[PDB]
Amino acid sequence: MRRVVITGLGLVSPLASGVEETWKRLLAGESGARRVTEFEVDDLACQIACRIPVGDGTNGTFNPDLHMDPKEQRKVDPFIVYAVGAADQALDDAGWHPENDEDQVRTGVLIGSGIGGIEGIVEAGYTLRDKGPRRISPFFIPGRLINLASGHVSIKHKLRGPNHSVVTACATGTHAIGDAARLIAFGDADVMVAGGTESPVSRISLAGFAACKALSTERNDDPTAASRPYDEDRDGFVMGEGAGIVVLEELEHALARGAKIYAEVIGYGMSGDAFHITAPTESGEGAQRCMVAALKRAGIVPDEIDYINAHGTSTMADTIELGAVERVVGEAAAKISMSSTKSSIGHLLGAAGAAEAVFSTLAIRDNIAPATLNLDNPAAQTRIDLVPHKPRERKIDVALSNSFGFGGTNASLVLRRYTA
Amino acid sequence: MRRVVITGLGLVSPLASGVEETWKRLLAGESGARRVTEFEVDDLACQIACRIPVGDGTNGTFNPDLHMDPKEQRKVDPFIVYAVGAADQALDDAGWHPENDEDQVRTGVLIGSGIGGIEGIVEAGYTLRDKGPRRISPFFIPGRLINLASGHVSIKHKLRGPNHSVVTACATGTHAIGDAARLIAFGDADVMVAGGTESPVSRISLAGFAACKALSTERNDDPTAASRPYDEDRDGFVMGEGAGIVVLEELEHALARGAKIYAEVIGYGMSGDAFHITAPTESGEGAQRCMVAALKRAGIVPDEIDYINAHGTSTMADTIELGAVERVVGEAAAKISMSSTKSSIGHLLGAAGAAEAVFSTLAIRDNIAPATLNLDNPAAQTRIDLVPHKPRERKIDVALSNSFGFGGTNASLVLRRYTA
Repeated sequence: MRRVVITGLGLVSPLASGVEETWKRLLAGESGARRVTEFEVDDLACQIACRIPVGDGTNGTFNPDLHMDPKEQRKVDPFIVYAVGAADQALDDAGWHPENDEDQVRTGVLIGSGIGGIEGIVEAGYTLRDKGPRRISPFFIPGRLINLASGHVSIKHKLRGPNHSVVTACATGTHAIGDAARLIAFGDADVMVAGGTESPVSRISLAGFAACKALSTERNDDPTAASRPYDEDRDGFVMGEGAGIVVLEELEHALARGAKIYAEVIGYGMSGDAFHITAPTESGEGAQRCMVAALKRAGIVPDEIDYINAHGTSTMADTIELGAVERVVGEAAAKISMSSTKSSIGHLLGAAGAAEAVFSTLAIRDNIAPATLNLDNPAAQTRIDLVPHKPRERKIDVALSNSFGFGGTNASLVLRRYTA
Repeated sequence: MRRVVITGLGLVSPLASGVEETWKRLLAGESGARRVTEFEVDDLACQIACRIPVGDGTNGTFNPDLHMDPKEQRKVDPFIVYAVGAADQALDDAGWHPENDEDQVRTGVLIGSGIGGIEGIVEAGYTLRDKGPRRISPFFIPGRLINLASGHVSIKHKLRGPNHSVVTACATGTHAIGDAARLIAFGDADVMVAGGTESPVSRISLAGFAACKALSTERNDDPTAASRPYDEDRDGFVMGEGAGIVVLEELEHALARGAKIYAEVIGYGMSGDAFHITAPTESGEGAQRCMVAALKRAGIVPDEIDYINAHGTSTMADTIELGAVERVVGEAAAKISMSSTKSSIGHLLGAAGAAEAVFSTLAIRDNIAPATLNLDNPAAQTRIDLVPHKPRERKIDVALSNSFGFGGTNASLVLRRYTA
């Protein structure tokens, strides 16, 4: 089994396009939450979302034209464009652009999404009913398939290794990264472009998530205060959009070319709640077993954990997760920092785990735990440092990142500073 | 690394609900293809599909009421129902129904789908526009998420191990089984319920695949002749629906409890074409590398392959895969039988690999290669035995199953008779 390190980062987020710019804004306490203006929301229970700032590419804005010609953008749903953007950044960061046969066939891609092209499916549904089948675009199917994010990235960068994709709701980005690391550890690839992408800010998606009572509805006129993980007055998640990507690389491969190393992927755990289609198990036992499995894989004990990037969606379940984490870490609780960056950028669904893996990696690099914004009145008493309001500078060598999705699908990743 | 065996099978197919009943009809030369009658098709380029025979559960019919209450069936898209039915069958066959804590936490589920709930998403889109957002069902989101097939199966059978899902178009079923076998090998689970499910026979799906010129269009008045892999007169694939499930089990676990053992999962390979969103590479080089990787993992040479269950969708690509197989197997070509069972049940998209893994397993059990129906005039001359028209009894100890999907995503599985 080979060791796997992170050698590139990419991020298209509700704060910025770009890793350093998102991170700077995150740490400064900026929020991506705002009123949705791009489509009708006056009749929706939830009128807010965390949206990518679109522009010419300067000042941290996202210019999709820098990654895909506008004619090509019109053929796909936004989740594909976000993945290409973040993948471009990550490969640039890694200094990895496979040109010879060996480098191409040993580099793959594994990018997941939770819901994929729901928006474009609804639009094509209208074309079908209104205008008829001969008006359906030849690009309808490929531009809406979840695995075509991997597809577009592979084609653009000549990545001929394993081409794969996962779909596990809120856990997607975390499974994608764990699975890509295993592909490298087991010898199927030497480099993987891995992560998650989502474009869930659409009328049908906001309506659908409101219907199952998942979304914040009481702060439509104060959107930056809406996402408030662990707070007494939390009322549901705030949807976000974008993509997180990491370049993963076998350790010897990285050292032999002198690639800068951000951190090492050392653990990965998975479990199932087997409880309910949308509700978390009341006891948190599934989350607990997931974390335990990841730590066992990593060969570490709770005394070695510094930072936890929570699932922490700003729902009633935040406290169940907190309870499960407390049981896992025991007496180490008082020296661990745990925060939810969903307080800042909302819930990116299938991309959440990938964005949060990037943030967990930067927390190690910079020895700083991101804040939980809006934590005015914690719902529970805990010894864990929930990093309320402002980031905390502290030693961080080991980060744990949790994702617990619809259907009872749980995944955790353990990252550690690379020393030797 | 632990060894992994197949200890249960389940199948809901266009020939029958049931493994043995599907297999019997398959070997008898029956076709699932018929003119679509459940919705409007007369304005579509393709008017045919391979559909599950629905009924009371007798005579090989599918009775969803045996697997899910009618009130629950109407809360999900059909792909979830088909997965529950095939998983029910596979667990009954394996005699595995976890009741104690250990058995529950050590059994997981990994069921994939290529397109999931496209049909119900279109319907909710109509509800949204016509009736308004307050009339969107609370079940709209969970009933349409691809990972909720794993979710429902986990909930029904108390499966608390890894709960996971993959989405790789035509490759989905093969990746799902390969990845579930790795979860066992690596120690994340001792038992996995694994496979693929698809419900792509709808107006939106038929219109979408016709728009990208993927479907057969010239044989709407002779549906059973339309799917004709490798034949000179092929003109695109025939859509099918259903689910295939295998119970995978660590070898010593299977042996200790007296489990039946159908075969062993010995190899798994992946690659990416990096060529085009839907078109196959002219060279077949990605398909070649995928098979070579699978055989390397399995530790076998091509002379040891007996049967190949082809991707073989009845498209222009058929001859490219055939060329890639010839280059992989060299002088063994004259010994090997390769057939496409898509000739009989059409293309189950994300369930195709799972159904075809079940067929590859039974080809080993019964020492018989399924036919390629409709192979009147092969499009190329090859030493490979394409098993035209009628199945062929022969020694089958090793089966290779290929899946080469949209986006250039490739996966292969190698199965071998279990000796010791």
